Amino acid sequence: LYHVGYILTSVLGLFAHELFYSILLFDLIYREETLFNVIKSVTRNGRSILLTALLALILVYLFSIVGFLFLKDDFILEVDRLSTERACDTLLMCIVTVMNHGLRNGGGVGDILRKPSKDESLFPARVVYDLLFFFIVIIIVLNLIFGVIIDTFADLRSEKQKKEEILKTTCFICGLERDKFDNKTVSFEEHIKLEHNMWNYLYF
Amino acid sequence: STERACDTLLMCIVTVMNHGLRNGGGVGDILRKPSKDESLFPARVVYDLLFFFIVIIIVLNLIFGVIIDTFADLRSEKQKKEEILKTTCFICGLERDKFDNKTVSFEEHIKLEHNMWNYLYFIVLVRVKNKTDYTGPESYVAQMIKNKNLDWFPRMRAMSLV
Amino acid sequence: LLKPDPLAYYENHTSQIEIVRQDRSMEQIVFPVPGICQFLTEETKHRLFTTTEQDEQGSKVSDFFDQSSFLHNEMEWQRKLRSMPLIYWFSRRMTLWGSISFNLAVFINIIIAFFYPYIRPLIVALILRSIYYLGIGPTLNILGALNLTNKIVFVVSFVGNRMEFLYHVGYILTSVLGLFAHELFYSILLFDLIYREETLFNVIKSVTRNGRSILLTALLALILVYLF
Amino acid sequence: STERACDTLLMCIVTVMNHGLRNGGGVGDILRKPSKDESLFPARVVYDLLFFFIVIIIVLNLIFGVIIDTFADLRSEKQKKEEILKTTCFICGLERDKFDNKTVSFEEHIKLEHNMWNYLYF
Ligand SMILES: Nc1ncnc2c1ncn2[C@@H]1O[C@H](COP(=O)(O)OP(=O)(O)OP(=O)(O)O)[C@@H](O)[C@H]1O
Ligand SMILES: Nc1ncnc2c1ncn2[C@@H]1O[C@H](COP(=O)(O)OP(=O)(O)OP(=O)(O)O)[C@@H](O)[C@H]1O
Ligand SMILES: Nc1ncnc2c1ncn2[C@@H]1O[C@H](COP(=O)(O)OP(=O)(O)OP(=O)(O)O)[C@@H](O)[C@H]1O
Ligand SMILES: [Ca+2]
Ligand SMILES: [Zn+2]
Ligand SMILES: [Zn+2]
Ligand SMILES: [Zn+2]
Repeated sequence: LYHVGYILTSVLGLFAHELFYSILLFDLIYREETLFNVIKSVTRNGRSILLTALLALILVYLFSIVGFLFLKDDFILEVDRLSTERACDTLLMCIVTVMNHGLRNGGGVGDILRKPSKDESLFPARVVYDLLFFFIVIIIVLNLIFGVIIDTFADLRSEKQKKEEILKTTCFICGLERDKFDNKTVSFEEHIKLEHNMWNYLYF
Repeated sequence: STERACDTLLMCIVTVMNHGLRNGGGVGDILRKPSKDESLFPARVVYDLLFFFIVIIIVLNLIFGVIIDTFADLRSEKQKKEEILKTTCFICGLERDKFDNKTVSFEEHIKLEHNMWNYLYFIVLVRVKNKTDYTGPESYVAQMIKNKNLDWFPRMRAMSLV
Repeated sequence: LLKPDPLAYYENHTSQIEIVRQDRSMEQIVFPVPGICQFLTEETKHRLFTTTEQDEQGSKVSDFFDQSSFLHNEMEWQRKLRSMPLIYWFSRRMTLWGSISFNLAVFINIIIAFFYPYIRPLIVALILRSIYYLGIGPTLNILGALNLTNKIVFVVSFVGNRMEFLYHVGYILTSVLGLFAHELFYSILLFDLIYREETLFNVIKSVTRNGRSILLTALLALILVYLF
Repeated sequence: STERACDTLLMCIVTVMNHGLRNGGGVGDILRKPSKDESLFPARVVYDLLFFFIVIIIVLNLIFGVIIDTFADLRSEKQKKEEILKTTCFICGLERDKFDNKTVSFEEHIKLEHNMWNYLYF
C-alpha cells in the first residue's frame, strides 16, 4: 500500500503539479531503520502523547475561563494590518489566544497579556496566574510530552536487548541456554547448526 | 525598513529553517501578526501550532532523547563490562561464586593458577625456545599455536575445583 | 621448607599455568619466565586487561592470544630502549610533557583572549613577568616556541613508547601554524581537553555514538521545514 | 544609542557567552538582522544555525543528559543496595532463597543465629 501510494504521488508530481515530489522524501523513514526506530519511539506510546495534549488543552480551557471572567481586559494583542486588538471578547477567543500564544512561549500566557502596574489591585492575581500557567502547563505537561518519549526510548532499547540476547544465546527450537553446552562433546555453536537447525525442521 | 522573505521557495526554506527552528514557538514568531477579522486566521493558528508541536516538541526533542538513550546504553554496557572484569576469570570465564567454601579462594585462582600474564609468558617461552628442547607440554602448545587452535586454554573449568 | 634469598628469586621467576591436554584432562605446567618478561610495561598490562573485548562466547582469550605477538614485539622494543638512556629518560616522563603542553596552550589562549585587538602559580607569575618586561608578542612567541618543543618531545616519547598519532601530528601542525602563520590558530589546541579527559570524552561519546540517528533526525526536521 | 561589542576579542567572547548562551536561538538573536541582499547573508545563516545546533541543542543538553544519567545511576545503585540488605544475610551473605523449605527460615536465621549485633557483643 505504501509503494502504490508512492507511485500515486510520483504520477501526481509528474502531471498534476511539480509540488508533489516533496512527499516522496518520506521514503527516508522507510529506507532507514534508525530513523524508523526514532519515529517508533515517538509513535509507540502515541495515545499517551495525545492524551497529555488533551490534558494540556483542558488546562488551557480552564485558564481561559479564569481570564475571561476576571482578566479579560489584559488580553490585548498587537496586530499588523494590510493598532492593537482585544482577544477576549468570547471564551473561544480566549482559548485560541491562550493555546496559540500561551503554549508557544517560554513563560506562558503571561508573556502576551498587558504588562501590569505594581499599583493595581489585580497585580497579585496576575502574578499567581502567570506563575501557575508556567509551572503547570509549561514545566510539567509540555515536559511530560517529552518524558513519555524518553521512557519509550528506554523501553524499546530494553526490549531489543532482550530479544537480541535471546536470539544469540538460547536455541531457537528447544529454547535451551548456551551455558548448558559447556564441557560437552557438542558445543552450542554446533548444536544449533547440525542437530537443532530450525531450517531442517522446515525441510522435514 | 522591512523585507519580504517568500519571493522564492528557497527563501521560504531559509527563513523557516533559520528563524523557525531558532525560536521557542516556531515560525509563528516571525510571521506577520494577524488580525482576528481576517479570512486566514484559523489557517495561521493551525500552521503555527502544527509547526510548534511537530518540529519543536517532537523533532527537536528526539535529537535530545537520542542523546539520553545513548547515555543510558553507555552506562549499561560499561556496567556489564566492569562486572565481567571484576567477577569472572579472564581466561576460563568462571564466576567468583564457584570459589566459595573451596580451599583456594577466587582471589588466588586469578593470581596463581589462571594468571593470563603467565599464559603470555608461556607463549613467549614457546616462541623463544629452540624447537628441539621443547618438553611434552611445550611442544604440544607450540603445535596448537601453529594450528591456530585455542583449545589448550581452560574453558569454564578450573583445576582447584576438582 | 621450600617456602622463602635464592628461593625468593626462583619463586619470582617461576610461572604456572593449567593448559588442557588433548584428552580433555588438565595439567599444571611450571616454567621459568623468559627474561624479556620483565620489560612488559604496566600501562600495557592495564590496557590489555581492560580494553580486551569478549568474542561471540564469554571468551576474552581469542583476542589476548592475538595480541600476544604485539606484546612480545613491545617487550623486545622495551629491552632495546632501556639501553638508550636519554630516550628512556624522556619516555619515563611522558605525562609531564602532555601536562606542560596543555598548560602552555591554555595560557596562550587566555593571553590571546585578554590581549588581542591586533608550581602552577609560579609559572603564572613567570608569564606575568614576561608580559610585563617583554610585552605581548615576544612573550607569545616564546610561549609558542616552548609549546612546539614540548610537543615534539612528547611525540618522540610517544613513538619511542610504542589514529592517536595522527591527532598528535595534527596538534604539531596547529602549533607550528600558530607560531608562524597566525597567532589565532592556537584556539584549536584547546581541543585537547577531550583527549586529556575521559569524562568529557564519555559525554562526547554519548553525543557521537548514535551520530547517524541525530543526523537523520536533523534531515527529518529539514524535510518538515521544507514542507511547511 | 547602540554600542559595539566586537572592538576586541574579549568583548566578543563576553557578548557571545552572556547574550548567546542565554537565548533560545543562540547569538543570532542579538546580531544585527541582515538584509537578504548582503554578501555575508549565507555566512550569517550558517553561523547562527551552527551556534544553535552545536552550543544550544547539544552542549547545553549534555549538561542535562548528564544529570538524567546520574539520576538513573543513583536509582539503580540504591535499588541494588536495598535488595541486598533485604534479601541476603549481613554476616554470612547467604541468599534468602536458601532458607525455603528448611526447618528454620530466613526470617529468624538473621534474628537468632547470624545476628550481627550478637557478633558485636561477642
Ligand atoms: N535453533 C537455532 N538456534 C540458533 N540459531 C540457529 C538455529 N537454527 C539455525 N540457526 C542459525 O541460523 C542460520 C541458519 O544457517 P544455515 O543452516 O542455513 O547454514 P548456511 O546457510 O550454510 O550458513 P552459515 O554459514 O551461517 O552456517 C545460521 O546462523 C544458524 O546458526
Ligand atoms: N584471569 C584473571 N582473572 C582476573 N584477574 C586477573 C587475571 N589474570 C590477571 N588478573 C589481574 O591482573 C593483574 C595482573 O597481576 P600481576 O601478575 O601483574 O601482579 P603484580 O604486578 O605482582 O600485582 P598485584 O598482584 O599487586 O595486583 C592483577 O590485578 C591480577 O589480579
Ligand atoms: N545478619 C543480619 N541480616 C539481616 N538483618 C539483620 C542481621 N542482623 C541483624 N539484622 C536486623 O537488624 C535489627 C537488629 O535487631 P535486634 O537484635 O537489635 O532486635 P530488636 O532491637 O529487639 O528489634 P526487633 O526484634 O523488633 O527487630 C533487626 O532488624 C534484625 O532483623
Ligand atoms: Ca627433544
Ligand atoms: Zn536446540
Ligand atoms: Zn580461571
Ligand atoms: Zn546469616
